[PDB]
Amino acid sequence: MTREEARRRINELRDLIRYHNYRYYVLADPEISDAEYDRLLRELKELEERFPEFKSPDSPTEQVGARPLEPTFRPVRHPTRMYSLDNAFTYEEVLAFEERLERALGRKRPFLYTVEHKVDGLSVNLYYEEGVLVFGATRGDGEVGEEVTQNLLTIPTIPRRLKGVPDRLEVRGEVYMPIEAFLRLNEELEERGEKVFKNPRNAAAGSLRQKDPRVTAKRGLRATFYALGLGLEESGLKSQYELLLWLKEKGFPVEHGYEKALGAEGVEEVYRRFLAQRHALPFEADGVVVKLDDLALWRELGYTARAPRFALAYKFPAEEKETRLLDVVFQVGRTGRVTPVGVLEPVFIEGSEVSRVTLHNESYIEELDIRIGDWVLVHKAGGVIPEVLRVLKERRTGEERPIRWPETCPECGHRLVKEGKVHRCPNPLCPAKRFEAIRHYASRKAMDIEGLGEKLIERLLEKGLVRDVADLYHLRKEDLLGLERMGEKSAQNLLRQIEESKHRGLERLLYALGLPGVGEVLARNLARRFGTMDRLLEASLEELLEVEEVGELTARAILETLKDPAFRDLVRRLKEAGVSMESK
Ligand SMILES: [Zn+2]
Repeated sequence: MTREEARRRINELRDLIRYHNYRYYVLADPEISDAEYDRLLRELKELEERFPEFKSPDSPTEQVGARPLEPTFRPVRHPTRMYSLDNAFTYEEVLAFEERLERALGRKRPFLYTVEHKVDGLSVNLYYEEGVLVFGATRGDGEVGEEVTQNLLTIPTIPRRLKGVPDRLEVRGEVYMPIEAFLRLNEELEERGEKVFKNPRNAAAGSLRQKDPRVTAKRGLRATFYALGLGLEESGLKSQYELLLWLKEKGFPVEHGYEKALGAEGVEEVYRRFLAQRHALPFEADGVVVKLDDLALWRELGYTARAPRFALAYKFPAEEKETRLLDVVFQVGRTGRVTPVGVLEPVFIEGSEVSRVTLHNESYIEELDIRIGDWVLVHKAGGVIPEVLRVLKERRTGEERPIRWPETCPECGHRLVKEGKVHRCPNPLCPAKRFEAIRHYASRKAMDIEGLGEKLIERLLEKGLVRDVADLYHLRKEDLLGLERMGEKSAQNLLRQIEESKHRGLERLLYALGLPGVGEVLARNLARRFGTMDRLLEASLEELLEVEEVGELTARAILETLKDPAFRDLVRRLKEAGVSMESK
């Protein structure tokens, strides 16, 4: 086969193989065979050896198997260089800018531009040959970036096969995480006790820089594209505006908004119409980008040491302000995690007066070394949630006090317990955990109670009919369930579930009362070994370790809950209502 051809199949093979390793270990909806699949992974290795030149530590081969095809974070120089824009913060600049362009002119100044939102994300490069996606790397330093093609496949919008494009195409855009996701990812991290991201750029970086591409897919990652590299001239594009439309038609996703505008003045118009939607977008945007619209006049205009001249970045005012951290108070979540809250000196960020800010968890406070008396620079993560961006250390009077959790839980009085990287309340009955408790217990994985809708649980909790798990069985009085959208067509029905659930066995019962670590499997492995709550309640450290997957750390934990009077109490009241305490 002609050296040229070999390249193509090599380009294609590696793709189909990345696509299907994805279509498999990721999506779980493979099309081809798990065997006919290796019938390609082999041929890839056949051409790679009879044309050694094409070997690339990117190829599926370099690390094959029946494992998730990972992305080699190997450094890669991009076909063309990727630049950064210069920053303007006032209309004077951007006037001056368009003025700088006047150096040439042609009976004007009002210059047609294309203005678009500034996607707070990470620049990515996507090289394509004959249309096929060869690789996709991060911006890195503008010249060499990390290879991360696999992860770029977890984003369904990034196209793999173009059509009618230049033999060599280098399309550039960005990959980002929407505030909802950003915020979601940040919530799951606080609970685990990890340090949370301070913004959508970083949070997008990591979510893409994961060995296991299966992870990048659960993160929200979205990508948009706005520029070409090797290919401008090839494409026949003339206007920036057309570019974005061309880019769209080809299968590339272009989601950040854009529009035309004439002369600084006009640009300055879109700017504000934008600055007003600065928090109305499904993603954080810290400014906009003024791009001269005539691509033809891009060449004459050059790039400085590290920036273009035909384009510019007009950024929104930076919302950052210094203030002091005065006191810090604690709260307890629905899971038990005792959260930290910093009470700052009343300050201002966009008119909204900030006075109470989340610490996060103990990690954040530790990482940023956030003491008390400390002066802190507070910002808005994602431009939506204020948080101490960093402490102004040098200004430390040296008399600041270190943040320490309290001995007890402020919402029930029970002594606290450090279950991992975050402090929490072991109390089985702490009022702060009722809703979560009642629900977990009601899940099909638990004592399966389909009637208890998330709304009824908080309705039964607010109206005082319930307080904990046992109370469910004393709701017998349907007279009780007949005042919250239920009649007796609806009552009697649920009433029998709170009954039938009495019969789920000790296994499922142990899982319902959420013990420290006792997972669905750790629970069953617990019921089998004790037959009854009574027995278990008399379990010993040793007896507990001896169990499959019960480690010393969790053993000594379960051991303390079990002895807790509250737990005892809750259990008794459940037995005394007919809930079976034996293995089913
Ligand atoms: Zn508590």
